[PDB]
Amino acid sequence: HRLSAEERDQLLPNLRAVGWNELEGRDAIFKQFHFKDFNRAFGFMTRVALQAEKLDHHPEWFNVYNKVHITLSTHECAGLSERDINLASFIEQVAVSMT
Amino acid sequence: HRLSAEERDQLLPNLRAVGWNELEGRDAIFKQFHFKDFNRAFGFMTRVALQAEKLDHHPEWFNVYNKVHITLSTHECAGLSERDINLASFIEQVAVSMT
Amino acid sequence: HRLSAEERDQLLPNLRAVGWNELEGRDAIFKQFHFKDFNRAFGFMTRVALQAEKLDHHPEWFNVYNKVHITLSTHECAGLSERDINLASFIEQVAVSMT
Amino acid sequence: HRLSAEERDQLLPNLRAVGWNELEGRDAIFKQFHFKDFNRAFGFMTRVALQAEKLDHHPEWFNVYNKVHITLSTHECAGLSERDINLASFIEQVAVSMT
Repeated sequence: HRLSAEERDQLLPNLRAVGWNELEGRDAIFKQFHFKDFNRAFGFMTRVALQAEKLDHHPEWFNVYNKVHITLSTHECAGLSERDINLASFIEQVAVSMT
Repeated sequence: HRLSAEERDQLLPNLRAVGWNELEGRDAIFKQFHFKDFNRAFGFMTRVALQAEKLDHHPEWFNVYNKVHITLSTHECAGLSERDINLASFIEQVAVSMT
Repeated sequence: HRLSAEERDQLLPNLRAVGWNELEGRDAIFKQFHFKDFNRAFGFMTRVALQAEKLDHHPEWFNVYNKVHITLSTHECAGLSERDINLASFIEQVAVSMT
Repeated sequence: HRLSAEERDQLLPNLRAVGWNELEGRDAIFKQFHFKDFNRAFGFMTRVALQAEKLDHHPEWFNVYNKVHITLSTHECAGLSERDINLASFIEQVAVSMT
């Protein structure tokens, strides 16, 4: 349940490449989304909400209007898990849908 | 205001072009959307809810998993007003993001 | 799976008491909910919708403004299964609060 | 329309009473809600968003599972306003109905 260097070098890149970044003094990833509006931003959130419920993996996130900041870290390992990688991956399918 | 004539024949066509049929035995239009899963289905529902609530024009919709059937008629008039029209397009636009 | 009549007899009464009720041409439960406004109705849909995805069990449902008619049945067995009951239980909870 | 000294006094009370605070640093009120789960949290977020959109007054909220932080300030007039108030009150009614 803990991203080992290997895992990381294989997994991180495709997200790193899109906007995801690792944080400091905490194993977790972040990314800032900026939609056109609230309709879209909430639409996006909802879709993410559904899946997080489905997987029992929740994001630390903040929104204001059309901006949505997401932060991913798994609780047990207290760092990244495969669980962050897919949610992100997922988040991504969803985002590019709106935008 | 119970769309008149030339308008129905200005406006509707565009809607029929895209699959909007006229309802049988009611002044209404209806269309059904097929999504891949419920996740998209509901995400689509939400964007619309937000819009509906915002204009105070609420559809009649029936959902099952990944299928959403929507009916548009203005209550005030008991028929096709401009409200339906605009809602339908916003709907169309939203449809595309998921679809 | 498809409930036996012994089962139907155990789980049903409580839902029956509450307003749930068997459909005539098929093996499913029906129940029409009414709320003050859309906010509440949509708000309620959203909570079952999360739950429904959590459990991979979806309802057939219809909504107009503040009214929501929910229909449950376990497709796989082609009739009431425990899923509909579980679900139904929860739908009940959510319901009671918005009222 | 940035609330008056008289204004604040006649309004903040109740909110004040409920847990809502005024921010040092900015003309804004704040509150952190705590729920039993994400379902409720999210259901909550939803009705609110519904309203937020209705009004055209969006919140600054953060969410990490079962807790939500809300900050309200009227960008328009650089501080608290009738709006934030209103919306705030509403946030409350909705919160109550979450159990």
